[PDB]
Amino acid sequence: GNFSQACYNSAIQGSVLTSTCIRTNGGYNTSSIDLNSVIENVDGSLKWQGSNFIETCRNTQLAGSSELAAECKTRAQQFVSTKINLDDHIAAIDGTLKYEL
Ligand SMILES: OC[C@H]1O[C@H](O[C@H]2[C@@H](O)[C@H](O)[C@@H](CO)O[C@@H]2O)[C@@H](O)[C@@H](O)[C@@H]1O
Repeated sequence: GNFSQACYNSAIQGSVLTSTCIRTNGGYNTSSIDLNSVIENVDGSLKWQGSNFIETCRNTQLAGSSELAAECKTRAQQFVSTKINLDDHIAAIDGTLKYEL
């Protein structure tokens, strides 16, 4: 992971992370990744190893350089605040954001 060390000007809109990442040729590239493919809302908490959090969460934000923050519904249908460190699994490879397992 650790995209945040390779990238800057990052933003979250909905479930999409955008960022500008360094390229090996000396330049940079702007890219994006849909975090909804790789993050699950598990009883109100954002977790890896699943998908589709955006269906039952609201008010997504980037906190600091790498934290996804949101408000997500529990199984009992009430909202809690939750966060996950995108640096756990989101990497930058030659200027492009990629998920790494
Ligand atoms: O319904 C879509 C939802 O399914 C799964 O989440 C379950 C649970 O973890 C949630 O707390 C409640 C919230 O209503 O929904 C399900 O019971 C996950 O795959 C989740 O990412 C997805 O949004």
